[PDB]
Amino acid sequence: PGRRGSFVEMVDNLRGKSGQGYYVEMTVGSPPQTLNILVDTGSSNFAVGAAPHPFLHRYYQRQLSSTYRDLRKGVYVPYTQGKWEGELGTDLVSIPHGPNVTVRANIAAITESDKFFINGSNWEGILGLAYAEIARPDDSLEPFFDSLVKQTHVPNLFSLQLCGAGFPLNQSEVLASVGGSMIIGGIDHSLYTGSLWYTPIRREWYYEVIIVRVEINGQDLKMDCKEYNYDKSIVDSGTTNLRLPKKVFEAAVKSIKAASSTEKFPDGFWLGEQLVCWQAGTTPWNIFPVISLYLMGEVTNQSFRITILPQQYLRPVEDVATSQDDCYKFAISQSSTGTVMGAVIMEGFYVVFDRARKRIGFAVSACHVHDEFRTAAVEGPFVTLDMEDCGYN
Ligand SMILES: CC[C@H](C)Nc1cc(C(=O)N[C@@H](Cc2ccccc2)[C@H](O)[C@H]2CCCN2)cc(S(C)(=O)=O)n1
Repeated sequence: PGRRGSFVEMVDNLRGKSGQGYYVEMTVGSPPQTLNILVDTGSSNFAVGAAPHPFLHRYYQRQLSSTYRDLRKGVYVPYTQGKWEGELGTDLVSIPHGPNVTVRANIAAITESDKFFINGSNWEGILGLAYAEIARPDDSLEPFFDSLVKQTHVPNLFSLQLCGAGFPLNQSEVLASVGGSMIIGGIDHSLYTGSLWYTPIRREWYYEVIIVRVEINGQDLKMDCKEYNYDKSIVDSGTTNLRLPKKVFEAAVKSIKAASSTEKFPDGFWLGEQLVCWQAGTTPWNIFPVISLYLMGEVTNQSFRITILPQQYLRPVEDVATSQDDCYKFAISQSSTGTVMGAVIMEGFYVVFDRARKRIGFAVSACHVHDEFRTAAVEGPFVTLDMEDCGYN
């Protein structure tokens, strides 16, 4: 049967890109103050710029909102890159291209920050969509999505389609382009092809999952599966790269280098620091391998796999001389805090955060970048034993 899209109001409500973030328009306060907010499934605080900053064109003005409530408490939030400090409060919030509801939510008014805001990113705040366990200052600060579900009839689920262009976008092109969809309270069947396969959410803090096998061009990386989830594996729209635990990163890059060995790349490229360029239209996608991550299934002893292409893990960037060449950075990097399935991997898939059923669904995205010979894939089932042992304690 033909797939129908039943959430037209929310389709195409995101803008942005993997390197700077995907954001949604929101309003806060009375009268409403419009702000662009980065969608982050890897944190749990809703926070907005609330004081002048060289990189902000607008910010939340609490003194102009008649519905503002002061919680008289400070908050500090550190991330992998950047940190900020602010003042807690509550106010009415709406999502113009979202459900037609207004809710009262906790808002951290950012007063000081370091390496958080990004010049020309067009966003002024962050929407932490994960669970209260990781909220700052503590788990008593109800996150936005928990408030939304508690105060309305919106189902306890959201889904994300992050759309990478496959080429660089400047600030003006980002403003004029659709970056994807955040469907609040449902699944839009126009956003994916094939079937949705679900992995259990291991624990409700981050969106934690369990990886049970890793392949590079079908070749098993052959590590003990606990290594892939050391000390956790999470799905994170607020991180650019696919981040892997140090030992896994070292094995994966050795395997990716071996598969792409018909061309030699500098160490700076593999460390994700240096771009590489090819003459216009000549990027040799076929020399780079596909990467498959097998995820624990919902059925006992069953797994499924998601497969990404180099069009996902090679992030388009502009040249140092803005030439006609096609340039990229390697968007796989090391981590000391476990695996992070970041925006570059999410760009291949439609991802369903089914909080109600404690599971995350993946399907091939209708907007993923590919070539005439290969596409991203979500396939299953595979018989996989002792998958619970892949989880790190
Ligand atoms: C998608 C666009 C953002 C700007 N790119 C990022 C953000 C972070 C980060 O700390 N994300 C934060 C959120 C954030 C967004 C924008 C700016 C700063 C931080 C997120 O909450 C993480 C922290 C730990 C678990 N989830 C890390 C990386 S990395 C390591 O790939 O270089 N890339």
